[PDB]
Amino acid sequence: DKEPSIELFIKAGHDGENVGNCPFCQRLFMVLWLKGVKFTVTTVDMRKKPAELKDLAPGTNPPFLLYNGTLKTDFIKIEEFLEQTLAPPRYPHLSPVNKESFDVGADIFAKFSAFIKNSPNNPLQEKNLLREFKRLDDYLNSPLPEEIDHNSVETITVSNRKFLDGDRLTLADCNLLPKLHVIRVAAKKYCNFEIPDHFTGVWRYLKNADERDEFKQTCPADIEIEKAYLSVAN
Repeated sequence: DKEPSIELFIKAGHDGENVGNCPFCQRLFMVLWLKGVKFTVTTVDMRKKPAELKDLAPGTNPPFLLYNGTLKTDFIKIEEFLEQTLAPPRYPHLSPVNKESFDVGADIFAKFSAFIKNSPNNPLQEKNLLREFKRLDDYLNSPLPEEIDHNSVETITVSNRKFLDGDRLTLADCNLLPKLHVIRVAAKKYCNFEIPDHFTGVWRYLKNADERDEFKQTCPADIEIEKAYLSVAN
């Protein structure tokens, strides 16, 4: 058939130049990249929305998708829609086969959000976050139901999967990786917190991510993330 005209709008951030901090905006950015379809990206300052954003602008939030002249909102509706409209024949299927891959990377941003919100509770929060990281690390270390090798007599079997679900990026990776980036930048900057290196699984996971352009090149500048979280430390 024919090619769709697709435009993705994401928060500009800071001076209206470069891309701003929005994990869900980067997540949609990665999804369209993995699909391989032809699309364009626009950095949009919130104060002066461009002409195309005139009619549907009450308080609508940064991730915007303009598809074939039709505006779309709610990035969750957008994610499945792109997966639905981009069919396996001509485009990949990024949905993960195991639901746990989605579930491990869910509350971690919430546990971080309470942590980075500067507050007296600290060590319980950091331990709360560290437990969430170990759950991610323990899940990443544990082999999936596709790679157990039941006959193996090896005492120790440690998974070597590059990413969350398989050896290919998935929607769970698009959700988790932008959130993980914000966690590292903001926490080290404002809370002097680093993911402990003894968390071999998640540290391995982050290393494979930076080796791929789809994640690293869609990341906002470090300064953009820090400035959004300067206020929350008040």
